[PDB]
Amino acid sequence: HSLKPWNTFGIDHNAQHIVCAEDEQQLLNAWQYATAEGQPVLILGEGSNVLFLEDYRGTVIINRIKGIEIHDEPDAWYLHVGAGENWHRLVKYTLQEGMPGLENLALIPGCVGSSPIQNIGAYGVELQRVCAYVDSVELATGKQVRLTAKECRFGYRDSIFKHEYQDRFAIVAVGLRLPKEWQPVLTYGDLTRLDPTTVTPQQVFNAVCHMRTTKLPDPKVNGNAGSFFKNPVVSAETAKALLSQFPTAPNYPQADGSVKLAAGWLIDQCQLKGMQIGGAAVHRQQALVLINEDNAKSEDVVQLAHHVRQKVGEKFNVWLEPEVRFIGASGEVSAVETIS
Ligand SMILES: Cc1cc2nc3c(=O)[nH]c(=O)nc-3n(C[C@H](O)[C@H](O)[C@H](O)COP(=O)(O)OP(=O)(O)OC[C@H]3O[C@@H](n4cnc5c(N)ncnc54)[C@H](O)[C@@H]3O)c2cc1C
Ligand SMILES: CCC(O[C@H]1[C@H](O)[C@@H](CO)O[C@H](OP(=O)(O)OP(=O)(O)OC[C@H]2O[C@@H](n3ccc(=O)[nH]c3=O)[C@H](O)[C@@H]2O)[C@@H]1NC(C)=O)C(=O)O
Repeated sequence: HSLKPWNTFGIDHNAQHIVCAEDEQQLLNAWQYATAEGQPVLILGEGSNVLFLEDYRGTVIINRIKGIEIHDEPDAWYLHVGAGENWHRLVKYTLQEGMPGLENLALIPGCVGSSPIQNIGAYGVELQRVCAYVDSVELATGKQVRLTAKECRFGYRDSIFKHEYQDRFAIVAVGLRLPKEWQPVLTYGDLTRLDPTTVTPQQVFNAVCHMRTTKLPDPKVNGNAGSFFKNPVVSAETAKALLSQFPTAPNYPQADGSVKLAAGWLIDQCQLKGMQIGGAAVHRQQALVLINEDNAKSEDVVQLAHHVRQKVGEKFNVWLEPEVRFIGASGEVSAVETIS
């Protein structure tokens, strides 16, 4: 069975079984069944962060556990959201319902269960800010677990679910804490033009969606998995050196002296916008996004990434690391290794 509907990149590879789990017991059943048949199991929300490299030897579970629960506290609305829930429709609903605090993370694809995994962030906010806890099933034992946001170990596009807990657990629900006292995050890009007291949550939603819509490709049109590489963090010295010859480089300094750079700027600086390898290209309005321009095979996407990464590594000696998850036949492989 074909994985192509199940991943936003539009990559056509195959799995032994693909299965929609619409409740927790169901998911657990499908996992127990495939691992009892010696098969690997892959859980997916919408497949918007995965690149299939090969045909997959096991079972792919599509997490579709839905439902929202809202618990009132004097300080905050607490939401208990099913993993199979679509994140942008949750952002829309929460705002429609008078519970703001998710608008900066508007239009990010995927399911709510997947949002802790890579600490979803855009426009000044990461999921860690409104995340209370995450609920999982210990797939290997049925044991139901709850982690606090602290125990989640949130990082820039990181969490415990990319390490200790990865294939051991399946997320079934995420707990969100939205403060009743709304507080607008207007620190990023065109949001700094909005005033903190006149602005409604819906104008931030619109302001964010407009920046997104102007630069980012629709997977409906051309398949992609968003920002293919992470923004590089370099040493204080190396950032100063690159910024000596390249003064206008977007850079985001840390307290601890090190500097984050813009990976999309560095790719752009190598004149790779519009560059193609087979059906895969570097998107012209945002060079950090690789796309499925025409019936792209997974090897084309891997080669374009190897090409873009070598070019930036030769020009800037900054070596780019992918944010997309590389899935090979028996489970996830190392993406940098595959594009080296
Ligand atoms: C157009 C576009 C724009 C994007 N914009 C952003 C952005 O602004 N900011 C940002 O941070 N990201 C962004 N992304 C990346 C993407 O939306 C995130 O990585 C998102 O969290 C993935 O959601 P998903 O449900 O599609 O995960 P999937 O791709 O289905 O899975 C992701 C990984 O997590 C695992 N996982 C998925 N569901 C579960 C579960 N229930 N239990 C255990 N593991 C699970 C999978 O096995 C896999 O390793 C964008 C992507 C696209 C296509
Ligand atoms: C699809 C988006 C996405 O996540 C993205 C998020 O929405 C966005 C806003 O907060 O910031 C990241 O992109 P990015 O850092 O490129 O955001 P941008 O504001 O577009 O640009 C940063 C700097 O790069 C420059 N830039 C970017 C692309 C380009 O082709 N040319 C260029 O000059 C910009 O002008 C800017 O000064 C996210 N990425 C990471 C890896 O941290 C994802 O993870 O999938």
